[PDB]
Amino acid sequence: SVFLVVDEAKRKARERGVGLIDLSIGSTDLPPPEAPLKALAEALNDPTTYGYCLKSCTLPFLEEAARWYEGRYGVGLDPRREALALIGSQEGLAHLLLALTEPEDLLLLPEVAYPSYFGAARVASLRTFLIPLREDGLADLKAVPEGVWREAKVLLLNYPNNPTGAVADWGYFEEALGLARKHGLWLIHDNPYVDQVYEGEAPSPLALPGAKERVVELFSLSKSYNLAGFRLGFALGSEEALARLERVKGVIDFNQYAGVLRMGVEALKTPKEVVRGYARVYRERALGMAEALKGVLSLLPPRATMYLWGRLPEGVDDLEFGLRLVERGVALAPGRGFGPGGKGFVRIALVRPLEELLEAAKRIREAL
Amino acid sequence: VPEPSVFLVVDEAKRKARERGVGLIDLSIGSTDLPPPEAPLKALAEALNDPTTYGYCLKSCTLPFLEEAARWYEGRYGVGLDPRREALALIGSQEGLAHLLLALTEPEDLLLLPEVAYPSYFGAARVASLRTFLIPLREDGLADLKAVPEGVWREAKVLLLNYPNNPTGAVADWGYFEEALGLARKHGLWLIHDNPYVDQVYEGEAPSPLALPGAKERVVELFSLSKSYNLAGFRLGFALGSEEALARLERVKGVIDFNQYAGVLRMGVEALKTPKEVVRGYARVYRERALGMAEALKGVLSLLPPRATMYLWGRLPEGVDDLEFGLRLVERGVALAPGRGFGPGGKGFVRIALVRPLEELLEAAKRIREAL
Repeated sequence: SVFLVVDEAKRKARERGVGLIDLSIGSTDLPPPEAPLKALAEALNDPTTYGYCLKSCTLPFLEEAARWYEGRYGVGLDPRREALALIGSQEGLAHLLLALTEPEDLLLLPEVAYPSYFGAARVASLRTFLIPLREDGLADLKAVPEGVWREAKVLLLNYPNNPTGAVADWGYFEEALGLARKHGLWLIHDNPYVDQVYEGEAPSPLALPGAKERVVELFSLSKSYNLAGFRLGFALGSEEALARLERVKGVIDFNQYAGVLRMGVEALKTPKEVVRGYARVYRERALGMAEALKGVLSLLPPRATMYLWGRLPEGVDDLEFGLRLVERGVALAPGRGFGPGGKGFVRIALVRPLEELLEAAKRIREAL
Repeated sequence: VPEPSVFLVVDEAKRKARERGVGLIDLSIGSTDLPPPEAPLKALAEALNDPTTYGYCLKSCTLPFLEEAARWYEGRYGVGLDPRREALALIGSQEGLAHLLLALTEPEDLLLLPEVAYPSYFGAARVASLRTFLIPLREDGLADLKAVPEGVWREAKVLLLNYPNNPTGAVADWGYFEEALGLARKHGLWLIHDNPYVDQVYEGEAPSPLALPGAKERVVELFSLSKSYNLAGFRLGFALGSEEALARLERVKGVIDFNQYAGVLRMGVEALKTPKEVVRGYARVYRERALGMAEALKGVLSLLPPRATMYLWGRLPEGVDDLEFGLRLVERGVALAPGRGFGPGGKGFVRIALVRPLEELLEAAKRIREAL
């Protein structure tokens, strides 16, 4: 890694007593609603939950998930065919890649993406083509040559995005689905930050006409409800794709603890006002700190997620700078670690009170 | 990989007897009827009140558990393991096996495992795009390491074993493992030993190939809290051994998961501290069930002397097919697992899961006798 370094070089600066504001890890400071915790607790009192929670055991959760999805996109899904419980979405992603491919098949993904995407790709022994990004932060789907589309077997995307925090419009997704249909590709959309848009709703490529033919969308309880440690997510979409995922996860796991599935059910019933609150916090943080960084970092307008993506001044190297910045009291994630397209950017995780972020922005300014 | 029809046919049949409301004694699934100790549950419950547990439980967060794990192992085999280098938390062992295979191999590498094994082993091998060589069993139920031809040894990359064994219920001794480790070393292979039923031997203690000289170089052993503590649903286990191997496994799990919930790891630390009297008590229950039912099956099924696990592995009378008998038996009120479901060497065999009280197992034995 590169985060290995910075991680060390931070645990070092800490030892040495340097007061360091850590904004390099997207681990929220916000609490989860209580109801799901109470449900998990009550579950511990029921001994029927001590054995493996098999498929049928996950229905109630998948049913609620189906209702959740339909409740915001108007498209119905059959819980027993187009939904699968995930022990966290990262798990579904990696396993979905194994399920839908064969060694040496070609995968298409952005040149800037969640680090483990490239990893999951190597785990499935897949060749990859990295899609350059548009100036607005989305992968330039038109930058893919005809030959690559013909070779491709899977297209992976994620918006709202990590690390860019970029938002995609329905139009972007229509383009992606269209190309996917046109070239006979599976389209995996990882959507963990669905509930973290600042203004409006997050489009869903699974909500488009005919999506159920090649689209699987990954959702998680981690970001939406701050229950990341409980490891629960859900895959919705193409029954064909899901059946293959289910087969793979079948020889690998037995799902999460029944108690957590029940917590999953309560989680989905969390008042929308609460889920919206979390997003409002990030909106306030993103905007406050962005104004304090103007002239320092070249930031795209903040619209979603816990991340700020900023381009360093000409010349400046993100790894060196990150390190130099650590010694100064602020930990950042070098863009570099999100892919080659990241070289020259830093990612800031708005996981601390506005005050701290304003202070952290003060230092970053000094550091340049 | 076994034909999924084998268990589809049985499930379907059980599904029906249920609807038609028939008295059915289900001994086809190895999930215990025994409760877990209370302490682990309380530990987990208590962690729910701790806000700091709500986030990801990364490597550091798993230390206490691995530390206790290393201690648990040292306390058994008088061999020390560095918790920070030779142990890795697992979200249940199943998960560990599959990902370990991936970490230690490349598509088309050759894997050696018994012609009779836990179904997911073959499946895991497929997920890894691995070729396989199924080792035939000896009369005592252990894989016949002497039947592996030199040429097969030369191209192999991994050897997979499981003792106490599912579905045979066979136990290996130190000699067998010393033999296995020698071959693996001589042919430069990794040696993976899945040991979910370690605490289920009826008399004494189960060996550990990791406990032998030179093991730390090529052995990874997998343990789980599922069978020993009846906590299958909480998904927690641990890998021990080769630092080189585990670093590979750690790298794979790193791009796939974030370990289990911190609260469960604390549940783990507590589970390992369970008085050994309780754990042996569990094995005691299976021993009583295994010997009683086996007495009742004498003449009907030719059983290997029961020595460990919640499993009984009987050979059907010459001429009767296991899947056919299996379906026929469900209609009579007893569900078994057709040997064929565990691989080719399972033809003509049936596995019985001792997961119901002895009186029920006795009734079941009576029906198995009448159906034959």
